[PDB]
Amino acid sequence: SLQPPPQQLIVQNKTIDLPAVYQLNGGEEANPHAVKVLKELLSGKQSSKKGMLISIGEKGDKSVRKYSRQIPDHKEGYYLSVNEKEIVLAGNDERGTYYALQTFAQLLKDGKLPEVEIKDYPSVRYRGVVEGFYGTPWSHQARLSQLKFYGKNKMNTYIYGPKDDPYHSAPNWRLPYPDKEAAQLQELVAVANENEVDFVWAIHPGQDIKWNKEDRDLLLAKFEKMYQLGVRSFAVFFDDISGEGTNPQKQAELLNYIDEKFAQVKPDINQLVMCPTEYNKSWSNPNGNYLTTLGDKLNPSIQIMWTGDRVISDITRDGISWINERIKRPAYIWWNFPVSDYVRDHLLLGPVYGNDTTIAKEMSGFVTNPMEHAESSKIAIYSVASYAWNPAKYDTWQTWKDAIRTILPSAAEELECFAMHNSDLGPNGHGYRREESMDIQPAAERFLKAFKEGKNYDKADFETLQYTFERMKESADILLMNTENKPLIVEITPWVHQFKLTAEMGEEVLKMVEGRNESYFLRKYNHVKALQQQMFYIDQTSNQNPYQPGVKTATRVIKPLIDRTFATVVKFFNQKFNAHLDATTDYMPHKMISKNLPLQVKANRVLISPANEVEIELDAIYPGENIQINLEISTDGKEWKTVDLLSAGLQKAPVKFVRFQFVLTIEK
Ligand SMILES: CCCCNC1=N[C@@H]2[C@@H](O)[C@H](O)[C@@H](CO)O[C@@H]2S1
Repeated sequence: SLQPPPQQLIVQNKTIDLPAVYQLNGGEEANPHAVKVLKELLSGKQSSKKGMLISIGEKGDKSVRKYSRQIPDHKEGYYLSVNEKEIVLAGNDERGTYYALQTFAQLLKDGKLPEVEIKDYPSVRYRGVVEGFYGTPWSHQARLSQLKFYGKNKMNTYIYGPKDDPYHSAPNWRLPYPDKEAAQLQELVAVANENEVDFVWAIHPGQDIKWNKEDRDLLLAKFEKMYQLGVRSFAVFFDDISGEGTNPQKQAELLNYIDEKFAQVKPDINQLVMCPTEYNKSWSNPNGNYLTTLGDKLNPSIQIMWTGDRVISDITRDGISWINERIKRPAYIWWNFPVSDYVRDHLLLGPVYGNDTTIAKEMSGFVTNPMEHAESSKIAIYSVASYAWNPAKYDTWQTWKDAIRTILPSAAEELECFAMHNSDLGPNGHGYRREESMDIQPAAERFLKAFKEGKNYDKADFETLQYTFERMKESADILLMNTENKPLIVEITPWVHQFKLTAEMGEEVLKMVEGRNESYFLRKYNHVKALQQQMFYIDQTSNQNPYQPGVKTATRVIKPLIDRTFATVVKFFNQKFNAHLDATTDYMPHKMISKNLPLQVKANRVLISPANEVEIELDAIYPGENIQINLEISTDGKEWKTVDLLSAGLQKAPVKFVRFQFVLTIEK
């Protein structure tokens, strides 16, 4: 499965052996990065004057003058041919030759090659990744791995813009990088060049920029330093800011000044990109004129980025038509998937879909904003690379499977199982959701409806659920020990542990359904409760970021199935035996009475779940920080003390009981 799929392909039912003796034509004049890849593939074979001909070079070179009319006349295009007599690897330009060898490398299976003719080129000019998220920036080693991945998948753009890099954003965008960071960026630029990737260094000055000479000069001086480090593409971001920095005329004047005094003055600057303040249709104000001002004033060679109809959205024909008409040029898409920085307790490992496949001519570029988990993001990155190169032939599911098999060939089926059930975002303020667990959701829905109603569930549905949990356990345990992509496994391990616990819980709940005698049922009930406690422990000790701490997995279909099945069968047990087993589905060490709203623990906070439509007792005495609501305290539940106020400080007073958003913060 060639990825990305080439524009034009003709295969014959004949196989050629990678010649033991070959004659290289054009190795001295072709793209060195391409030649280097080719010599690596021919490492065990000898190069004599006889033997199979191998012609590599760019259009205009002597080596490929024969095939000049076969080479597509598109940037980054190439012509590739293999037959029993000769191999041709001919780019329309140097990057095309490199892309011919990236395809050539996929065709080489077991030392054999298919007899094939290929004419290929990208439908979208700029394709790649923007490290543009909030959270821990990708490590240096992660970024190096990313750049080699991009070259392999014909992504030619990497836009560096981590929101939390202090030399990228306010206020220290004015300061040059220290020497250590600068040397790293220098290495990144070189590795990008060797993999045929434009390294675009972005700056995010909007929150405190002054529209004066001083800050203009500092931004240009910063761009000059980055240029001395090797950077040849630049971006200015005005996203997620307030104040004077949002002025579209001033933004356009600044970008045009950079364009005329820097971008066009250097000999060798490629991309110049900006992000507007109103960067999706819903944030555009029809009472004003922001987008048409940038469209008219900004020099036309400058790119303008866009996320679609909403902050998080997929690109439609009507949507891109809407923006293009206003910015007077094809939008450069910033696609906010798989970025998870607003649902940080979820991994987003599902397929890439939703974007119209017929609108390649309507966009200048297409980049994905990924997760702070770099390796995990390669599933979506690989798929975007395929979509962007050949959208007409974009195959969502086959590309997702191909990505997984490329990233983790030693355990591809196990990663597919995990990713299949780790793709929805859960409820969130952007309203963006993805499908998850589609394969088993019909059997889960049938089983639960029947069980709740007292009707016989279908045996096949019960067995599908049993199979699912068994496979999840297998997949979790195999993934934990996989050593082929250790950085990937480091990233996902907390979710893999939670995933296994979910599967164990689901198995034990199904045995309660199979429930044969009272003592067996009780053992399973006690086991389930302990597993709930273990999932709480992981949720409280892993991924403790300040915004969405913890680890959630299989949230769309499976955890609701298990929670609801457990609650139902415990109700049935209590009815049958006149018992009073607790049917709560998530462990909570603290207690609340009055509401069935569950309490939640997040970091050092104890909170009542908000709802759409009271006494808290903690498991110990803690020093109190504050209580926030949108009021009495005690340590023994007998002697109380009132607190005035919504908000109220506790001043480290001992707290075990509270009585009256509803959140208590305590010291730890
Ligand atoms: C139009 C291109 C700029 C879009 N910029 C965005 N900035 C924020 C990003 O840093 C976040 O990662 C993204 C997802 O939360 O939301 C918005 S989208």
